[PDB]
Amino acid sequence: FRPFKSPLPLCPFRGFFPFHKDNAIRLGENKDVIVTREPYVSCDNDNCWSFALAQGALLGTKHSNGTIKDRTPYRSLIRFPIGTAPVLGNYKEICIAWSSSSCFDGKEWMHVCMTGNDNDASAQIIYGGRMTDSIKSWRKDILRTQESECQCIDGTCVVAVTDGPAANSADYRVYWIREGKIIKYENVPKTKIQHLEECSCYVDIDVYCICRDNWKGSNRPWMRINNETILETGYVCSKFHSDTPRPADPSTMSCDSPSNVNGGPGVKGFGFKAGDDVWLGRTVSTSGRSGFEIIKVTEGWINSPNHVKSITQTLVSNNDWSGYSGSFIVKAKDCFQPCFYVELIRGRPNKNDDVSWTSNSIVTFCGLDNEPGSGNWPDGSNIGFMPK
Amino acid sequence: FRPFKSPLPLCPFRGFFPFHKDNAIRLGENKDVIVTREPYVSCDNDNCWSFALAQGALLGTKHSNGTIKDRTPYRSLIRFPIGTAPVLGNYKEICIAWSSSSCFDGKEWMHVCMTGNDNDASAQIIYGGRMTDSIKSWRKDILRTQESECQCIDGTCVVAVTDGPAANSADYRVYWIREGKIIKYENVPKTKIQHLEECSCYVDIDVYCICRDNWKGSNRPWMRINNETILETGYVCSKFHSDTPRPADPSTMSCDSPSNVNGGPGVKGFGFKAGDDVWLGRTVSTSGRSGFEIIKVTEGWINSPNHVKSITQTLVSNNDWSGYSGSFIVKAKDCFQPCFYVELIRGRPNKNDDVSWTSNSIVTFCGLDNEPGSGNWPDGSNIGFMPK
Amino acid sequence: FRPFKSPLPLCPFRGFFPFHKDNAIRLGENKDVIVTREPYVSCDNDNCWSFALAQGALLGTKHSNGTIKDRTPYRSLIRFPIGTAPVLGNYKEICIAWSSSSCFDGKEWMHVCMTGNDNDASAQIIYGGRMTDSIKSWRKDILRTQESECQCIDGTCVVAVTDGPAANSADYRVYWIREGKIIKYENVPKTKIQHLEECSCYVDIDVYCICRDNWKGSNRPWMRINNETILETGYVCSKFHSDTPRPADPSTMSCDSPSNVNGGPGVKGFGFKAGDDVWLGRTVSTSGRSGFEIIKVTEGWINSPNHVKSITQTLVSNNDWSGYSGSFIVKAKDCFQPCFYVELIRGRPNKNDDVSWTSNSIVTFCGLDNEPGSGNWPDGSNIGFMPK
Amino acid sequence: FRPFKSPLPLCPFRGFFPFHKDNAIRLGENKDVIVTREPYVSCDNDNCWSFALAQGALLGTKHSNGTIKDRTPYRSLIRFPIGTAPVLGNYKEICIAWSSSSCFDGKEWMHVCMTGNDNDASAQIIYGGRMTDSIKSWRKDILRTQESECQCIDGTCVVAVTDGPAANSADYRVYWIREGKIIKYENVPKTKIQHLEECSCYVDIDVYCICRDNWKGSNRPWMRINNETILETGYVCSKFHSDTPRPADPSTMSCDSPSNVNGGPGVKGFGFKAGDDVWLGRTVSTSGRSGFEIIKVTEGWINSPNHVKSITQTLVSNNDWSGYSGSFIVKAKDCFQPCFYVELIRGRPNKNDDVSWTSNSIVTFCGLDNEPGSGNWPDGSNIGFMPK
Ligand SMILES: *[C@@H]1O[C@H](CO[C@@H]2O[C@@H](C)[C@@H](O)[C@@H](O)[C@@H]2O)[C@@H](O[C@@H]2O[C@H](CO)[C@@H](O)[C@H](O)[C@H]2NC(C)=O)[C@H](O)[C@H]1NC(C)=O
Ligand SMILES: *[C@@H]1O[C@H](CO[C@@H]2O[C@@H](C)[C@@H](O)[C@@H](O)[C@@H]2O)[C@@H](O[C@@H]2O[C@H](CO)[C@@H](O)[C@H](O)[C@H]2NC(C)=O)[C@H](O)[C@H]1NC(C)=O
Ligand SMILES: *[C@@H]1O[C@H](CO[C@@H]2O[C@@H](C)[C@@H](O)[C@@H](O)[C@@H]2O)[C@@H](O[C@@H]2O[C@H](CO)[C@@H](O)[C@H](O)[C@H]2NC(C)=O)[C@H](O)[C@H]1NC(C)=O
Ligand SMILES: *[C@@H]1O[C@H](CO[C@@H]2O[C@@H](C)[C@@H](O)[C@@H](O)[C@@H]2O)[C@@H](O[C@@H]2O[C@H](CO)[C@@H](O)[C@H](O)[C@H]2NC(C)=O)[C@H](O)[C@H]1NC(C)=O
Ligand SMILES: *[C@@H]1O[C@H](CO[C@@H]2O[C@@H](C)[C@@H](O)[C@@H](O)[C@@H]2O)[C@@H](O)[C@H](O)[C@H]1NC(C)=O
Ligand SMILES: *[C@@H]1O[C@H](CO[C@@H]2O[C@@H](C)[C@@H](O)[C@@H](O)[C@@H]2O)[C@@H](O)[C@H](O)[C@H]1NC(C)=O
Ligand SMILES: *[C@@H]1O[C@H](CO[C@@H]2O[C@@H](C)[C@@H](O)[C@@H](O)[C@@H]2O)[C@@H](O)[C@H](O)[C@H]1NC(C)=O
Ligand SMILES: *[C@@H]1O[C@H](CO[C@@H]2O[C@@H](C)[C@@H](O)[C@@H](O)[C@@H]2O)[C@@H](O)[C@H](O)[C@H]1NC(C)=O
Ligand SMILES: CCC(CC)O[C@@H]1C=C(C(=O)O)C[C@H](N)[C@H]1NC(C)=O
Ligand SMILES: CCC(CC)O[C@@H]1C=C(C(=O)O)C[C@H](N)[C@H]1NC(C)=O
Ligand SMILES: CCC(CC)O[C@@H]1C=C(C(=O)O)C[C@H](N)[C@H]1NC(C)=O
Ligand SMILES: CCC(CC)O[C@@H]1C=C(C(=O)O)C[C@H](N)[C@H]1NC(C)=O
Ligand SMILES: [Ca+2]
Ligand SMILES: [Ca+2]
Ligand SMILES: [Ca+2]
Ligand SMILES: [Ca+2]
Ligand SMILES: [Ca+2]
Repeated sequence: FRPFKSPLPLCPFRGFFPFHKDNAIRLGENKDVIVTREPYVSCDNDNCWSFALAQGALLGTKHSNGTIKDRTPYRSLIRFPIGTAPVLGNYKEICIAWSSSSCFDGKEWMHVCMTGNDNDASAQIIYGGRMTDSIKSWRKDILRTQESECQCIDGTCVVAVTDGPAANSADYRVYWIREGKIIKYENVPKTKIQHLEECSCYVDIDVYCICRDNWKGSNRPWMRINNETILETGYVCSKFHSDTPRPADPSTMSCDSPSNVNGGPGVKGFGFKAGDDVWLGRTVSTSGRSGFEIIKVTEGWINSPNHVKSITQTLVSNNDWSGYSGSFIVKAKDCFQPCFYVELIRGRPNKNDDVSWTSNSIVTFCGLDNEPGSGNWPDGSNIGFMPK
Repeated sequence: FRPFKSPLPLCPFRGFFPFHKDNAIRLGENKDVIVTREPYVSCDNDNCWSFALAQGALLGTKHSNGTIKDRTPYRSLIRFPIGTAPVLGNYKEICIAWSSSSCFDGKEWMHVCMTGNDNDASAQIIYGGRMTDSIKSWRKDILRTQESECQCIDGTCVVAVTDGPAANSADYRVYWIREGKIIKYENVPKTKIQHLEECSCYVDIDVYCICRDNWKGSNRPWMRINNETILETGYVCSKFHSDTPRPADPSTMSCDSPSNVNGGPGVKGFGFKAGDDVWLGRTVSTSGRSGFEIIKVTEGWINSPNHVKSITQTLVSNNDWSGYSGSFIVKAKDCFQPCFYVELIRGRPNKNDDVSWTSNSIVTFCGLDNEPGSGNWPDGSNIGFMPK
Repeated sequence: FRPFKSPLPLCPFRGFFPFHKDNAIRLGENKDVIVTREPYVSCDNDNCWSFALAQGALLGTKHSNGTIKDRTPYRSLIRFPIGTAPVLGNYKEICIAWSSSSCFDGKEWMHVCMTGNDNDASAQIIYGGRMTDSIKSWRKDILRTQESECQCIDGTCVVAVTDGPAANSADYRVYWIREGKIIKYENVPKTKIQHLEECSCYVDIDVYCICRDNWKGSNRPWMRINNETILETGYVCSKFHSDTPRPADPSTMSCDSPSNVNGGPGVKGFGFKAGDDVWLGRTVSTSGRSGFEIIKVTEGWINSPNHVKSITQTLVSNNDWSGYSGSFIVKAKDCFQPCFYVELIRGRPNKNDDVSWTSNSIVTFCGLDNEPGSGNWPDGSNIGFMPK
Repeated sequence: FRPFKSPLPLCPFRGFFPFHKDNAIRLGENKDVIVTREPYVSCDNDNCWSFALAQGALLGTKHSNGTIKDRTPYRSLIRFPIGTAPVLGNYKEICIAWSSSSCFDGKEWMHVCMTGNDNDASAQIIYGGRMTDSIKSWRKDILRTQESECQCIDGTCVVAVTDGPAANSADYRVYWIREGKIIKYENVPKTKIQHLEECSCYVDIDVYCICRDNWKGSNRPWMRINNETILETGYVCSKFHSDTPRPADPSTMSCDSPSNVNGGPGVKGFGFKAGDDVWLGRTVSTSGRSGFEIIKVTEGWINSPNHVKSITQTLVSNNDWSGYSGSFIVKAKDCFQPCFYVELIRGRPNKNDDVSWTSNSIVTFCGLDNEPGSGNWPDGSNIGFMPK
């Protein structure tokens, strides 16, 4: 017997430390590794797992040619041991999906899997291995979701979903699901948030989601949610923005609306509120998906004239390719430990990655209340060594 | 401790949704995947599994040349994680078999495995990993069985078996087996059914089997069975037939006998009775094994002048190869959820599939009481990319 | 909690039926499969397992060249799912060994593993994964053991061991081991048995071992053992001999001594006493390791003028290569089901197998109290297809 | 429920016997095996596991070229079934690390993982899969640890750590960690020990560590530790030294300080105190990492004029490459069984190993209170067969 996960506070922390790293591309040189993208991490009571959207092809084979394409019927949400490369011998196929979210509620796994035509997609709700519910596209425009772990409190899981234009006004909803059955949804208030994609969420008593505005905001939109309703929304106040592309530091302090500067497109990212402060992951480049750093902004969560980057951890050099990133939590007695993964994208359309495929490796970090050292943990592949 | 599966009613549903998909051929381009055919799905308390008849060779190797052949000593019923490709690293060999059925009774797995000479085959009964009984060919003419999951109620499993000509009058029996020991069998009444092959079965209080008449019927023969006897038989009334080959819609309403039109040969298929209505899977083509759709026929289960195709879900385009299909169930609290798999056959004898081997990938769908969207989930392989 | 296996009687049976088959050579065409020989089967409470002596090389690689050699430091007893091919992704290395025996006592696995110099080998006793005892070579001449499963009764396991010349008078012992600790041994009485190798054992109240006389006997030596001592010995009375090489049927009825005809060398084989009758496995050829059949000899266990082959099941054609064979049991409520495996040797020194390596596949059969059909289940490899 | 491991005495023993052997290089000829080094073994309640520092590349691929390099971001502590080769299908990635230690405390696994820049590395403490603590480099000079299993008593684990010059005075600490949280550390007294690296530890009531002095000592430094403090230190008295390089036998009896002869560099090794005697592993060569033997020195643990090598077991010939070695224990009722692994290094910089990569296979031995035989268990690879 296992109780449902509880609304625990976020553990104290002051730095992030290297956790698991898969070196999936390096290890895929001999065509053993499954082509993937949009990876993430989520944990149950016994293990943390790597998840990702597979492309139904092995890296370096002819079927991997052209996998830059986002949505096909041959993509499945797959799961593999955290820090290992995904191979036919160790993976599990979760569901058919070109967009997904996963979260464990203390007892069973829930998955949200979008697939089908762009104008008529549906989301399948999987609970304990069984398809228990669905969501039918209501704007008929690429129904899609987080690409990282959802969150569950006292048996009720919460997940953010979008249907509509990627570079214009769209529809954003939160769904509450309990044991695989949709209980309700809410349209996200547009009083502050103007665009919302690929939410990275975690628990700190309530569920906090820090997302991607793909339209007008170089700052990141955010939500605070409990097991019943949306409690609060806004954009991260930090005048040091964390989307890509974005303005140079310092930019505008925009707590209540998109910045309206370098607004589109964007990249999936994450953050952690810490008191009135905020930690923000981001690419080192302001324009491209290269490098990765995480900054702590003093008073960056609130409307203040005192914003300052008190810390900057450089985890992937700007000489190396990054990509998506997202939050996940690990239970730690009476608090949740904040962690994150970084997607290291190799292949198209990256400059000088002369291969026909598109894939990624994974690197992860966790927060501790200790002082960290420093280093660099990039993909590490010599693309010249790879089957094209 | 686990109780035996109960005679639960079929859950309500109004559409079918994409579940698991393995992309096994695409993934087999580098010779990692086991050659298979006659795949299916069956679930225990913890997982759903893919099953299939392997050919004792890896796809794309010289030993895969000529695997169009149906029965050899080198075929085994194998089991692999649902939605993954079958590789040496993840498969389990269940038994030697060129024809099989599998079903979980709540406590243990049962398997029925036919192998040996065509004129002197035997069926091995496996229960909890142990060979517990057997059936000796009594017509000495390719003793064979469902090629999809059997059903068990209150500890007694039911399975349909055929011995005799494939295109003429044969013998059809149902066997009741409890904990691996044959309790009894019955010869299927020929008052209505004239030919019976490859039954696709499920539970809706009683066991319903919808099968393949390979002789005179373009309509599908059916049985209703409990844990003791055959209760009812007939052919699906629907004037919209569901075998391949078959007449164009609409055809004859034949509740009580084979249609006698486009009667031979046929393809393994399935259906679900829903009140007086019936859902029927079928290839899109009336002549070939291409495409896949499932139709709901209003009042299609009964003798009525009101038959109408109220729904048509097109799940595989007619531009893509299909193959066998079959039912399986997943327990859902106090009802059984109806699902199905579709075999996507690639290689010989398919036109323009220029390879020497014969194999398949798998795609699955489950029923929900929600409105579905639409899409297309074919095999997806560029046969030109494959080792021949 | 699990009780120790009990001294159950052998189940009734009247024929043998196809069980698991791995097709390991066929499946090894692309160099995925581990080179092996001396395979066998043994079962615990949850699964039956394939065991074998690996050669520390993959089939078809340069390191597989010359694996005809019997004893090297690079051989390990490995274990893999029954009926699957042994690959790096699914095998477990049990111990370093060029000779082995394995048996489950109801609670834990025991293994006996011989390795080291021919003139100073030692046997390691493994119990529950821990090395718990050892046997030091006392004749300093290739200390060796069964190459098939041992047997355990009420917590005490029994295993036959040989140290000495392979074609002359040697030393033969039985060791009793309880929870991995050697309790005692006995020198096998030479009042009847003159040479003993590679015992195939099973339980029928007491432990019965039917072995290989590599010196003067074309008939097979046998022992009957309980958890304390050797109770009885002799040679199988059947005037229809079951070693290879051997005389044509019928030969001498030699219950009490080796036949002294076609006495050397020999092959590992098995048998099952059934009342006063005996079932005997053997190659179809009287001279070579080709084909495989099992015969039932009426009154073949006793001194009688009425010996007759009442049954002959031909399971591998004489056109196909066989090899070793051995008994194993599967618990069946209140009796033990008799089963056996057959080693299908491919490569050197087999005539027309033009490869540099030596390996094998596996096929198995179990006994039931039903009438069997017929068929042929050989290795199935086209050696011309294989990497040399 | 499982209690924490207890402070059990070391079991009696008088020899060492072949246990598991992986033949990883031989088996890696077809590019399936992960490049590794610094391997070791550690056991939980159910299994013994192989651990190693992977290089994030497959053996024989272009990414394996130049893996002689000690520290990169692409190295992870990985775990695989004991005696199997590490492949993508069977490995688990434990943590990012170019230096590590692992030990099971009776309930959960603990890992210590060093990674990052040489001048700013950190050690991550993993407990039950969760990162629970860290150590920040305090000398900023390659923070590093044992490369073999740590030890845990009554819930408190002990691990030796070094930060500083490799060939000069450095800092050496022991950390006590309970359930993943650092309780305390102590600076190792330099009253006797002058240099300490790569400690090989085991339990004999208290924790004994026998280590590597890389500076002035051809004799090995040692510590005795309980769950609270360092109790004792020194160098192994044995005038028969056990580091590499070292003087010819006999050398100086140096119980209290480094020998000051052939002092640098060194190799990771191990030993077992047995009463006043000591068993010592070592390479057969006094200068190179070739061959492996273990000697028992009478009164070699104490200050005595009676030192004599009473036993010498030659386990790897001097014609074969060895490498690191280390102790591990296996619980045996009411005592701990002493065992050890030997790293068999192949590739650079070994003379005549003409490949660009650097990797290793593994062989292991355990102690029993019986007389052993003899043999030779080297890597066994023909380097000429390998992909370069
Ligand atoms: C990756 O694929 C492209 C495109 O492949 C072509 O179209 C595909 C859909 C498929 O049908 C293939 O068979 C086709 O070749 C390759 O680009 C082609 O390369 C050929 C040969 O050099 C050239 O003649 C064509 O003009 C190219 N076609 C296009 C549309 O650009 C490319 O070579 C592949 N890359 C790798 C590394 O294999
Ligand atoms: C698939 O196999 C066929 C047939 O293989 C032949 O017969 C088999 C039983 C086996 O013994 C093989 O060694 C034989 O080659 C192949 O067709 C043959 O191809 C050869 C060479 O082109 C030709 O000379 C023969 O006439 C063909 N034989 C027949 C009976 O058609 C075919 O090439 C194989 N396909 C692939 C993709 O390898
Ligand atoms: C299988 O191996 C034999 C022998 O290999 C030789 O000796 C081995 C120990 C090893 O050191 C190899 O490098 C040696 O080649 C091979 O037989 C040799 O073949 C070569 C080349 O044709 C020939 O010149 C030698 O005379 C042969 N040596 C002997 C002793 O017969 C054989 O080719 C290998 N078989 C395969 C399929 O690779
Ligand atoms: C192992 O690698 C070396 C070095 O590789 C070179 O530098 C690497 C960092 C990488 O960038 C490679 O692309 C480079 O080739 C190889 O040595 C080189 O070999 C080439 C071709 O013979 C020669 O022209 C260069 O001078 C060499 N470079 C150096 C620095 O020595 C070597 O061939 C590789 N070994 C194997 C077995 O592949
Ligand atoms: C929602 O969860 C509640 C949990 O208890 C408390 O109330 C909620 C609103 C949060 O503030 C949480 O942190 C508190 O601990 C339950 O009381 C309530 O029954 C749940 N409601 C539903 C719809 O399940
Ligand atoms: C068969 O199973 C019965 C189950 O109970 C009920 O009766 C059967 C005939 C069905 O109608 C089922 O739906 C009902 O729930 C048992 O009563 C009976 O003992 C069983 N008989 C055998 C041969 O096992
Ligand atoms: C040996 O096992 C005995 C088992 O009980 C019976 O006696 C033996 C000799 C056999 O005939 C068996 O079939 C019987 O069931 C135990 O009585 C005895 O204690 C055991 N002795 C040892 C040495 O463990
Ligand atoms: C340390 O462990 C102790 C174990 O009991 C005994 O005392 C120690 C010092 C050793 O001598 C051991 O062999 C003995 O069995 C506990 O008493 C003590 O509470 C523990 N202290 C800490 C810090 O956990
Ligand atoms: C369609 C909108 C959406 C969010 C901006 O596009 C995405 C951005 C992507 C990106 O910027 O890398 C790739 C994604 N896999 C994707 N999601 C889907 C379903 O295609
Ligand atoms: C022998 C009759 C039988 C049913 C019509 O033939 C089948 C039809 C087949 C088909 O139409 O694809 C292939 C099958 N694997 C098969 N079953 C066996 C045992 O060979
Ligand atoms: C050394 C005597 C022994 C029994 C006759 O030889 C064997 C017969 C063999 C055989 O006839 O195939 C091969 C064996 N693997 C073997 N056992 C060992 C340890 O080498
Ligand atoms: C930096 C000091 C240290 C101990 C002498 O060097 C080592 C010796 C090595 C050796 O002699 O083989 C290789 C090691 N993997 C290593 N440890 C690290 C972290 O690089
Ligand atoms: Ca943006
Ligand atoms: Ca038909
Ligand atoms: Ca003989
Ligand atoms: Ca491969
Ligand atoms: Ca030294």
